[PDB]
Amino acid sequence: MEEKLKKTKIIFVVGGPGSGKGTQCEKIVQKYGYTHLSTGDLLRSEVSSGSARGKKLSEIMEKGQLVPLETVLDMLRDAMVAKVNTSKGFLIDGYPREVQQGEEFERRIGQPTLLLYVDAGPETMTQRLLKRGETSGRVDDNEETIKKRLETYYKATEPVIAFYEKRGIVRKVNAEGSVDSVFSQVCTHLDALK
Repeated sequence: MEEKLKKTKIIFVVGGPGSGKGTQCEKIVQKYGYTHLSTGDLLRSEVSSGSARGKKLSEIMEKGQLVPLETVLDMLRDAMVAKVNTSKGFLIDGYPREVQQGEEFERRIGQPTLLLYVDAGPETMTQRLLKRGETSGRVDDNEETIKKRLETYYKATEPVIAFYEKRGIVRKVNAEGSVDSVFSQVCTHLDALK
């Protein structure tokens, strides 16, 4: 598992809803053949049971809502051991935004070798993201909450990223919307991902 990781690279890409990490983080494993780890399927294995867990998390992974490290980093490790044997690098998509969720990760998955932080504007993203409520149902369906919320995770994120800055592995990307523009930064990180 980690034994291979000590020499192998790993990527946990973080970001927000409507940012565009789900696009970039995929085409990477699809076009580059890089190993793919999604919290969607990683956690999926759990929800499959159909228990109260599959009731709550199953959707949390759909809308990309708050995922609990308990089920996230746990199945991620299970999903990690999958190819470390021949996997030179992993691509995780939809990673938490707080160290509380980061602490155990390094305990199950391994160590921070690379992280892609897909960033999105406050108002810009707020347009394609928050307005989603009309077709789904955002937090409060109003940019105000968007604001009061923007700082909730931003704070919780400062330490996470920071701790990853320690290893100089974090790699932020400007994805305030279209995946095309952001494709310019994320790519530069996939070339140096080593």
